Amino acid sequence: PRKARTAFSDHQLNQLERSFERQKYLSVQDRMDLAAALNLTDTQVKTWYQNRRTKWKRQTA
DNA sequence: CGCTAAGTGGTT
DNA sequence: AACCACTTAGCG
Repeated sequence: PRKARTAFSDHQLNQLERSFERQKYLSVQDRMDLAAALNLTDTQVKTWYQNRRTKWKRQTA
């Protein structure tokens, strides 16, 4: 079974985008800290970072 | 549809 | 274990 697609809250997307604008990569500890602060799993944040770096490369052209 | 979350297969 | 490059697929 695929895992169900996460629907991020406004709060979670806002903080994820702010984190990404500051740092394109996070250390393990920063990734875990951000996940905890946003009530997300480590994997949800890791996955969001990774997909966000894909978008960042597309838009940098 | 537009945007993007999760899965695959491979690289680092 | 995390990333990459791409693929599959859900939801506003």
